[PDB]
Amino acid sequence: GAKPFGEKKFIEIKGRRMAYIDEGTGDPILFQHGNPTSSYLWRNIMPHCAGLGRLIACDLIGMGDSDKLDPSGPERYAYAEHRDYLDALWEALDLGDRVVLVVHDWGSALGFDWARRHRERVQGIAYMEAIAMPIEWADFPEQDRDLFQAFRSQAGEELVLQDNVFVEQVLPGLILRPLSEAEMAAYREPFLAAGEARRPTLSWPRQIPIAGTPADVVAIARDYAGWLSESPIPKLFINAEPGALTTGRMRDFCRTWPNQTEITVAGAHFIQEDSPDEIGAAIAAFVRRLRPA
Repeated sequence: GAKPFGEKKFIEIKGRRMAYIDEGTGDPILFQHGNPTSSYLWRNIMPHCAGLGRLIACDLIGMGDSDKLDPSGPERYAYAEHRDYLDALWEALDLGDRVVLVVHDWGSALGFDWARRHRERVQGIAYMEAIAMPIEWADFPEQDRDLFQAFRSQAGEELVLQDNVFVEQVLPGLILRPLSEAEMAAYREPFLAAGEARRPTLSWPRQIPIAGTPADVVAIARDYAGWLSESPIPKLFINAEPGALTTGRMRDFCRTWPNQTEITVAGAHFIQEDSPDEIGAAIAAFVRRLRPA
C-alpha cells in the first residue's frame, strides 16, 4: 500500500521541529529509517505490531517532514549532527527503559550507537541491511560501488543536489518490485527542490565508514560493532536475498552476534518495499516473544 501509517506529529528539538509517527501505547517499538527515506519506509510494516506497543517512527532531521537545517552546506547533516537531533528527540518522546529498536541503513548506525550508549533501556534490536561495522570498498556492493565513490568526490553535489540521484536512481534501483506513482511521490517530497534541500542525501553516503573515512564514524561503528558482537540483548537479523549492504564480510560478522534470530526475506537494500509483510510478521513475532503474555 502507498498510504502512510498513522499521522505525523511534530515536536520542537533544538529549535527545529521534527516529525514522527507515535501510535498506540506501552513500551516503544522504535522504527528508524535511513537514507534517503523517512518514517514512510515502515508504513506497511508497523501495522503488524498493532497492539504490541507504542509504535514510533521518527523522520531524521532534514528528512521526511522534519525541518531542514539552515544554513545548509557540505558541513551539515554529518552523523554527529543527526545523532544530536535524534538523541534529543528520543529523549523528548519519553521512551522508557524497554525499547525495541527496528532499524535500517543509517537508522541502524544511529540506533546501534544509541543502544550501545543506553544499553539498559534496550529490550531487543531488529535490524536489516544495516551499517553493522566499518567496511572496505571490496565489501561495498559492486553494482553501486562506483556511484558511491562518486558521491564521496567533488562530483557528489551535481549528482545529488542538482540531479537528486539518491532519491531517483539509488532508491528504486535497490527495490526489486516497481514502485507506484504515489510511493515515489512520498519519497521525493522532502527533496523536490534542487540544492541544499537534498543535502542529507549526499552527506549520508559521505559519512559511511568505508576505507577508514570519516574516522569519527569509523570509530563509532567500530565501537557498536564490538559491543553488539558481545551483547546478550535479543536480536532479530532480517537477512536479505540478494541483499546489498549486509552481505559478504558484514553479513558474516552479523551472523556471529549473540542471542540472535535470523530470517531471510526477498530484497536488495530497501527491503521494506519488497517484503513488508514477511518483515512485519517477523518483527511482531520477536516482540511477542520479548513481551509475553
